[PDB]
Amino acid sequence: GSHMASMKKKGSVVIVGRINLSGDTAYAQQTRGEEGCQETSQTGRDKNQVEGEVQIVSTATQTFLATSINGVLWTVYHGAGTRTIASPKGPVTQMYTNVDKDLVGWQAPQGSRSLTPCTCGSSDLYLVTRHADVIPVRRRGDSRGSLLSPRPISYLKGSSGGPLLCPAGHAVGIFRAAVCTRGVAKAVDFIPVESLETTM
Ligand SMILES: C=C[C@@H]1C[C@]1(NC(=O)[C@@H]1C[C@@H](Oc2nc3cc(OC)ccc3nc2C(C)C)CN1C(=O)[C@@H](NC(=O)OC1CCCC1)C(C)(C)C)C(=O)NS(=O)(=O)C1(C)CC1
Ligand SMILES: [Zn+2]
Repeated sequence: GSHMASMKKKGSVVIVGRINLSGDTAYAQQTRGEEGCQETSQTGRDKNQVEGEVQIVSTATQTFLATSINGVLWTVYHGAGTRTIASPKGPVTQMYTNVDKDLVGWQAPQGSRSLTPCTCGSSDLYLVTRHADVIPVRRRGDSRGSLLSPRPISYLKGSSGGPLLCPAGHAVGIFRAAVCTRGVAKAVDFIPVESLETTM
């Protein structure tokens, strides 16, 4: 538009829930409903208590995941773009942005817990989805892994930004894209944690 005074501003990414991995059962929790998300996105002011490693996040138009590793909440650029995240004291600007890796990060919210980067060198992985499904994945390259049991793309949609973990619960990567044949996801593409650390 040419009329700057009426140009709009994109809202913040908002934490709307979490994937609870603290006990013996993985489950999704919602911490904010759609209306209060809308308001928090416009203000950038989110006073809700944050817990855990894997957050469910939303914009006005998309919902996906974000994962804390090394004190940074990481997600995908195709979900967040360059947006700020809502925080108790107002919007917080990304500290990392890499469109070429489809990667962004913000300082991790107070109250969150961070995963430890994996140093196991192990290829038996586990993908955690936004529905708290734990999907075994065999690592097949630097940034690829195969689903032991393929699933339709629908099952994975909304889970970008979620973690791949090793058997010890370390972070191996951040889920970025599905490798799809006729709508069935046989494999996943992920940002390796080493790539996160180089970005840092
Ligand atoms: C189903 C869940 C998957 C995790 C998920 N991701 C996607 O859907 C990503 C976003 C787009 O890909 C990208 N867009 C980018 C956009 C950018 O600036 C805008 C910058 C960099 C980008 N880089 C990528 C890829 C190349 C890395 C397309 N796509 C794919 O997975 C596609 N498969 C694919 O391309 O396979 C390629 C070949 C084999 C490997 C790579 C697919 C499956 C055919 C839809 C998901 O859940 N998203 S999401 O939460 O629903 C959401 C939409 C709410 C956020
Ligand atoms: Zn490990």
